Amino acid sequence: VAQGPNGRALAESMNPDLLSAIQQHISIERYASVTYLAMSIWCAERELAGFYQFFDGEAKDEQSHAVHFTQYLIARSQSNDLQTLDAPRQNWDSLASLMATAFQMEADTTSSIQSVYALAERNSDTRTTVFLDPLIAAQIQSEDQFAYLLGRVKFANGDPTALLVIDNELRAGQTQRG
Amino acid sequence: VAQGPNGRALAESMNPDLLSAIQQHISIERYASVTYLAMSIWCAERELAGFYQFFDGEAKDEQSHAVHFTQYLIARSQSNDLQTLDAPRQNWDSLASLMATAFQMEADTTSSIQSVYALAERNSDTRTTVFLDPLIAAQIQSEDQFAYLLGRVKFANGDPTALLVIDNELRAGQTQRG
Amino acid sequence: VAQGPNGRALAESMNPDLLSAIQQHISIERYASVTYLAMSIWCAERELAGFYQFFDGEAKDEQSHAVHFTQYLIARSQSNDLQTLDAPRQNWDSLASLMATAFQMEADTTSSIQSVYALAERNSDTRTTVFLDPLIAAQIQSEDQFAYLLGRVKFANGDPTALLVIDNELRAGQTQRG
Amino acid sequence: VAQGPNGRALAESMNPDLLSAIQQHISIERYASVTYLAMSIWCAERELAGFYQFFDGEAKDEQSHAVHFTQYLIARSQSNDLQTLDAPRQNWDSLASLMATAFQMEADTTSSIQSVYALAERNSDTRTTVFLDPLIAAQIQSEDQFAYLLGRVKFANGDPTALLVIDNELRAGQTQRG
Ligand SMILES: [Cl-]
Ligand SMILES: [Cl-]
Ligand SMILES: [Cl-]
Ligand SMILES: [Cl-]
Ligand SMILES: [Fe+3]
Ligand SMILES: [Fe+3]
Ligand SMILES: [Fe+3]
Ligand SMILES: [Fe+3]
Ligand SMILES: [Fe+3]
Ligand SMILES: [Fe+3]
Ligand SMILES: [Fe+3]
Ligand SMILES: [Fe+3]
Repeated sequence: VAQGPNGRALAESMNPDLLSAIQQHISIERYASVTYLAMSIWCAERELAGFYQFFDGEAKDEQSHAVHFTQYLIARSQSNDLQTLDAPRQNWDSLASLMATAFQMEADTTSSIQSVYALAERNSDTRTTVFLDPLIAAQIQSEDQFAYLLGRVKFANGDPTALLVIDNELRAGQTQRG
Repeated sequence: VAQGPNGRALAESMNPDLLSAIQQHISIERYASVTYLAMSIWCAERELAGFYQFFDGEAKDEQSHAVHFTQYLIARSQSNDLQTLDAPRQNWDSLASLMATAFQMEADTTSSIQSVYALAERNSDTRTTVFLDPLIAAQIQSEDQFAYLLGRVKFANGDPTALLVIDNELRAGQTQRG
Repeated sequence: VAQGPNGRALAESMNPDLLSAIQQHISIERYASVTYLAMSIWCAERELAGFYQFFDGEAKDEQSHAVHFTQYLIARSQSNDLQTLDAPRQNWDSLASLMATAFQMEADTTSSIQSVYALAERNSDTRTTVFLDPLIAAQIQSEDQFAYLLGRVKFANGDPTALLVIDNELRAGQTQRG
Repeated sequence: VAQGPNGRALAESMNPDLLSAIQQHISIERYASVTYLAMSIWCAERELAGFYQFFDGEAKDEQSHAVHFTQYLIARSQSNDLQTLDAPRQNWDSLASLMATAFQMEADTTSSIQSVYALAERNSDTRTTVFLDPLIAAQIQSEDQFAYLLGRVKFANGDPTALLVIDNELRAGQTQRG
């Protein structure tokens, strides 16, 4: 029985480029987390309490996703390498603009997973593609959700009355098409 | 004991023109169903989740109505003839325009029943008029309901804020005058 | 942030051939639905009430599958295109022959998914393969189930007594090997 | 306030031909009742206990229908005239033949109602057509049910094994397509 790079018994070696890609992706999830925290603060600063609560939860969830990936590296007997985290964007001119950055951040998180997926397929790493499959499934739902929130906010067309209504929807937990 | 056209024991023969009218009406109900599906999709594409949920349910209900008619033909020992279904309308310029098509579709479904009813009366088919009576009753309620939804949407006069409020009413199941 | 063809924010563009393949597949599911409705009617016409109830449920389930696909196109910000639906087959010489068409219809539904799957893989659309994976899983179970029902009916070898026994199994919900 | 023929206050006079038709129809229901009793006995004599229980219940139900009509005449302030009841048919060569007489008896009961209905319409007696409407509705269900039982028995093609299976269905209360 061989030892993997993190010292645990090794079920199958992992290509170093794939390892690097996963470690990088963990940073993407952590960065999405602190981005959503920054968005939650921006909303709180403007009394958009429902949007604040929503993004506060998204920040915690994105962190959980990151930890989920660190557990996979542990399971694969690979080393983690927690990286420097950039500061998030913190200023937007409107809620519509914030929600556009949010949607983009969610789509970019999926693209990151997609590139890890493609690398695993090139390396015939079926453990990794299997591991990623439900995460892609969840990304589809999150993209659908953020397209919903963005589109609803854009429909409001900057009217504070409509934005207050949507804010109250979010506070109530009405955050998807259902 | 004689056999009816579908092979079952025949309680009373049905006029072929009336049979044809019922088979055609089944197509009308199936077409209303796929129309409401198309409307549900249009609403989902614009984040009008309450309207989406409403029309999703209406589509399933209209299909149930169609099946209800197929069961009557079985009960009358008559053949069904499930027909080619046209593609639904799928594009509208506004929710008000969609709701107008919806109201028209509901009124046209009733007119179809009315013409079957008149044919049955001409043929003294009391089983059929009795069978249709509660369906007309339900059509009155549906017409009242769709007049309510259409009128409420028109009252909104295209204001997104009012349309979001109505959308939330529909998501909550508030779909009639009550 | 770009807009997709259905107007929603676009997380990732979809190849038009893949879009066409999915829209076509939706028609396959809708056609399986109305086929199972026709089969339910054929069974009802011959007093095979358990088979009638079974196929009535299968028709509703196949429709749900179709709607499930329309929701995916919405989630991908792609347009739906609900198509003309052909009339189903409606005449069979025996229950064994009906069950053979049913099994074939189920296998053909899977083949349709398989061809969409292969197109998505050619286009590296991992959202779509992930979306399809559980549907293939369900198809395996449905194929196993329909092979069971077909084989059991063939074992009966046209004996009405055995077919009445199987009919009662189906009415009771005994529809799989378990 | 005028008195009706049975001595009660009269809300609206009834045409004597319509009265006679209703009194005659009551006899039809009473005759169906004793016919089903005779059928229940025939089945009991051949150990077809499920068919016996079914027809025993049908006999009681048909009597209830007759009494329901006597209550309508009372409500209309009209006299009842309970008539001589013919002896029922009591001999059949097979269960299939009995079930054919049963189906015919049910269809003939509906025809009787239909002729009363037509007379009421000729006389513009809307109370009577309204009164008859749910009874026609129930007749449709009974015709569907008896077509089911007859067809299932004919499918058995005289095989005692299949007839024992159907007998047990009836004992269990499985008497319709459902
Ligand atoms: Cl805004
Ligand atoms: Cl509008
Ligand atoms: Cl067969
Ligand atoms: Cl027999
Ligand atoms: Fe994430
Ligand atoms: Fe995310
Ligand atoms: Fe309808
Ligand atoms: Fe309708
Ligand atoms: Fe399906
Ligand atoms: Fe299927
Ligand atoms: Fe009766
Ligand atoms: Fe009866």
